Amino acid sequence: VMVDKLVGELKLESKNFPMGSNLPDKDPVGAKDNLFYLRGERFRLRDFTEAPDKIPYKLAWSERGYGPEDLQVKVMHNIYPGFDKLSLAEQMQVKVFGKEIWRYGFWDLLYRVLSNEGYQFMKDAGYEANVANASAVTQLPATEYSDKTVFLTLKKGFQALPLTLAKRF
Amino acid sequence: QPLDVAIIGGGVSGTYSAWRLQEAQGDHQRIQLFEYSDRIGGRLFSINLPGLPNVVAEVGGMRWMPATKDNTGGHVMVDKLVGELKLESKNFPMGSNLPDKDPVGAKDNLFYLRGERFRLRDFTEAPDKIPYKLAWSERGYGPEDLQVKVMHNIYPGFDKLSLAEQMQVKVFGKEIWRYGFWDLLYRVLSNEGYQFMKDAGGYEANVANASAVTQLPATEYSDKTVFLTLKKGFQALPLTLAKRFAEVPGGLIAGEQRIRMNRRLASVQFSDDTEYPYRLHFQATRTVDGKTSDVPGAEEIIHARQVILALPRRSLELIQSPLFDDPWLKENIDSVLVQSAFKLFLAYEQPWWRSQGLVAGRSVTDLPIRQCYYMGTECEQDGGEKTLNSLLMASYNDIGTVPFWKGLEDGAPFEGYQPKSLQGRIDANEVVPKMQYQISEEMVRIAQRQVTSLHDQIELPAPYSAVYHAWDADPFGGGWHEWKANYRLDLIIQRMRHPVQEQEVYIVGEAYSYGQGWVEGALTTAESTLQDFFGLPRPAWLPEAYQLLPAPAPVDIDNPPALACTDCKKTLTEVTEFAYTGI
Amino acid sequence: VMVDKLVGELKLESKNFPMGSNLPDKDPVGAKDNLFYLRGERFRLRDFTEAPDKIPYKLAWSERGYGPEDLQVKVMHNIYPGFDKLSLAEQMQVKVFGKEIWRYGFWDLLYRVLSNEGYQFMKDAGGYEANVANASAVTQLPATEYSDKTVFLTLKKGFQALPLTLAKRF
Amino acid sequence: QEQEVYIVGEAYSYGQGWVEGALTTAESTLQDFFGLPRPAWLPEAYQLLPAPAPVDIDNPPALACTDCKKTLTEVTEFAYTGI
Ligand SMILES: Cc1cc2nc3c(=O)[nH]c(=O)nc-3n(C[C@H](O)[C@H](O)[C@H](O)COP(=O)(O)OP(=O)(O)OC[C@H]3O[C@@H](n4cnc5c(N)ncnc54)[C@H](O)[C@@H]3O)c2cc1C
Ligand SMILES: Cc1cc2nc3c(=O)[nH]c(=O)nc-3n(C[C@H](O)[C@H](O)[C@H](O)COP(=O)(O)OP(=O)(O)OC[C@H]3O[C@@H](n4cnc5c(N)ncnc54)[C@H](O)[C@@H]3O)c2cc1C
Repeated sequence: VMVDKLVGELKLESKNFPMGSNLPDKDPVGAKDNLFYLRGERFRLRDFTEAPDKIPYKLAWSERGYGPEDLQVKVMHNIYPGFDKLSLAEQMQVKVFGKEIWRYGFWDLLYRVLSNEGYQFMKDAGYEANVANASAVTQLPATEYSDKTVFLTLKKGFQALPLTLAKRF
Repeated sequence: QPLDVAIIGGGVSGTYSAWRLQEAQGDHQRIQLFEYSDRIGGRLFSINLPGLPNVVAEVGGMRWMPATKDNTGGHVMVDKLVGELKLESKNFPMGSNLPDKDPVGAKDNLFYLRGERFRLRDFTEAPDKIPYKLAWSERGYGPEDLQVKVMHNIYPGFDKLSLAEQMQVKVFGKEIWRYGFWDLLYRVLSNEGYQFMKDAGGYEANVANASAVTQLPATEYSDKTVFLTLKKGFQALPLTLAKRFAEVPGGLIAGEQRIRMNRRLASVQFSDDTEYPYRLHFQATRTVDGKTSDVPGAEEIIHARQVILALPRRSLELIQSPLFDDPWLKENIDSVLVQSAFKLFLAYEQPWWRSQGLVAGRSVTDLPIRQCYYMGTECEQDGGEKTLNSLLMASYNDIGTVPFWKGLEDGAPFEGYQPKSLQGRIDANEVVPKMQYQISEEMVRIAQRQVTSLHDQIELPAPYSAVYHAWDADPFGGGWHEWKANYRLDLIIQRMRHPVQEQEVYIVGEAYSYGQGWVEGALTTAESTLQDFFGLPRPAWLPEAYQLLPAPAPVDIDNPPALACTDCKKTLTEVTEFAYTGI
Repeated sequence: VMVDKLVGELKLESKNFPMGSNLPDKDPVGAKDNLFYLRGERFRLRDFTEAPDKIPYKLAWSERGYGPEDLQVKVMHNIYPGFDKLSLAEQMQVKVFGKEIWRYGFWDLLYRVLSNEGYQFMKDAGGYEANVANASAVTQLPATEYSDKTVFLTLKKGFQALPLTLAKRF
Repeated sequence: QEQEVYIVGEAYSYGQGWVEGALTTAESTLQDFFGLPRPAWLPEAYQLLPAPAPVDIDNPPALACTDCKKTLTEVTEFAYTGI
């Protein structure tokens, strides 16, 4: 809100920072037709669901047939249904296999609820870093990376907000 | 009364330094070694887990390459002082001696990468089972074997060149030492064959991008390579030294004041005493159960003629001194990459691995354990207990930070369980050793969980004892050091013995040796300093044959004369036969 | 012993029990060639080691290449190296997964020391069929009495001969 | 132990499912309670029925791993077969 409305008062211009194809406009293929090149095998984002045989990760039967962004949400609910819709206050009291979830690094969790071939997977296909074991209460509902969510960019470049903040100062 | 020399840091480097000196120039000068902690040996650490009193769990150093008969090759320094100080040495096995007839060695040792299980033999026996898209050319070489194919592919014989000649070898129009290690391999290997070697070979997640001139002839770690660890555990050497130091008859100072422990150097300063331009302001340091913290007390100051710093990179970085301002020493303390080291030991009443035709060596996996080593069974040891108690070593990953071996360091502590073999001999509060780090009820459970999987098992017998340790804490901030790239190790290997000439300060340690991550590296750096800058001679136990340090190439690597090749008629022939192996 | 020595003092006729084949004279198949017909796939005793592909039981990797006996022996050395190289008293004092081995029912141990597929296997391939006993494992585990090299004997006049000869003698 | 009724058979023997069971039970029952000698044909070595463990094994003394140097070799060599 702060960024959308501040750009508001500062009357700086906005563009829709595009994450997918709007072509065709009959049926945009979003990013479905966007590329993936892991374990010396090429496929697409559509292949994850449309042709899970094409994915060269020996993941379990329970994990087969989900894109990685969709698999994060499976893990979350598996852990607890609704985490995303909880308040931080509440999300801190949530516990997994005994410990509160914020006592888990983001991978000291994944390697307990996913297969190692799901663990290695998500990694290769997040920024390898991704979280380098960031608290799991922050890094688990990181399911806004989608092309389904919206994103706006400054036309004059994002650096125009702090510059325009300096000048008006 | 003031000190002529102050060998600061009680590492294998320090302990060797003070010894020879007092031995020779000790009635002639006031020599004193200064230790941070309650323990000599430094990285060399040797605990005996309860129930395994004859299965040393070397947390730090473990083995050493035996000397060759020409004595110019092998960990010559280590392997002659192990005789001189007279210390017991057993073979460090990497393979299985059984079957006596046709010893499989490490061939049968396990691999679990990308959720598929094979063995070292399945490389040269059935590559079909490697679940990596290695290109035709590369398909059929073992991790070790591959590295050598690449090496050769570069400048045939790279392993045969002296450091001097090696440095001058360019590849694709660049000095080999200008490339890192991976940066190189991601131009000679398929991106799978790259990934593949990054998942198996030598250490682990380590093999960090380091000067290719150090890390390309790093194939030594094979199952044909002989190796020995001290019976008493590697810490034995830098203690017999620490003892032997204070045990020299001819001395100005008696043995009781010679080895001053629980003394951490915080400031080296230029005094006014033109004879002791070194005001060392130490601080009191107390060690409770491996965790040494500071006693605010008073910064005790002792006057020194010279201070032989036997410290690795952080250890140094931790002293406040105008000496580190020297522009060279400012930018040549970053010549080496700090890389952390973790390690888990688990004690079992049964070596369940034997039931599965694995004896000694390691097994590799895409699981966080990444590595695992089978050590030995107490009763297999020469005049050991009559127990089937045994030791599995692991957590031998090796990475920057926030990995998965620091992600389970918290919760509740593992107490373990009194084995039948230690009933009324030791208490369940005393089974799991209290170390600097206390392995948790959680880290044990996950480790075991993972170990099970690795070995394709349903459930293994729970361990009774378990210790975790790390070298990611100051005063080390890292296990072993590896030379960075676009650096001239050849020169720095020489000039870190005396960073500043005018000033009589000498830094010794593996941290700036050719033998980085080796005890040889720390002995060599010390010895070649004693000889050049303290005029100590070659002792009787060291051959002259063994060149201590390697030939520094000229500073003029600008367009030097081309290296006149030798027996290509041989070289190229060994290079071609070596490629018939993989076909 | 008692049978081998009683049939001695009773001077009764002994003959070999061939749990296998004697041909060819040079290098006998022993059993090896003997038939199996599990899970609608036919195979032979050899095809366990020679040709594991052919075994229709999806056993784990560590479990492939043994016969049902051989497998049992692995498991037993797993439970405790040289468990068969003990006395009964010593065997009652061996603990696995916290419990004395003799508090486990056979199967109830296998499932925790073997794959289900390996479990089923051994339950679909044993000596006395339907070994089903969940019997004190301390007795039924070291049953390494079933092979093509394990020497067996019978009585020419049949095993009923032993009781009768005693009854006669009596 | 008050009565004079004795039970022999394969059922309550270490030799269950075998004859030897029947023969071993009976003999010891005779050698012990019927005062019979040991047949000159039945060798002293052969222990008929196995000996029991103490009736308290709640905290058993650790078995003396006499020879592992031998045992662990074979256990290993046994594994190398199934590779
Ligand atoms: C995990 C691991 C495995 C290894 N395995 C092997 C192996 O198998 N074979 C082999 O040959 N080598 C091995 N090595 C290498 C071996 O540990 C080194 O050769 C050796 O321990 C380093 O000696 P050093 O003198 O360079 O310093 P260290 O041994 O690190 O000694 C440094 C000393 O400085 C002291 N110190 C720190 N700060 C201060 C201060 N302010 N004042 C005073 N003292 C201070 C410390 O307390 C310590 O005693 C291994 C190393 C690691 C980390
Ligand atoms: C299918 C099968 C295969 C076997 N294979 C082998 C083998 O290969 N090798 C081997 O060594 N052993 C084998 N055995 C076991 C072996 O036959 C027995 O262990 C042996 O017969 C034991 O004799 P016993 O006296 O203990 O009991 P039994 O043979 O049962 O003797 C009991 C006797 O008492 C009689 N009886 C029972 N109740 C009464 C009553 N109320 N009044 C009077 N008489 C009564 C019975 O009719 C019988 O005559 C096998 C058993 C079976 C069933």
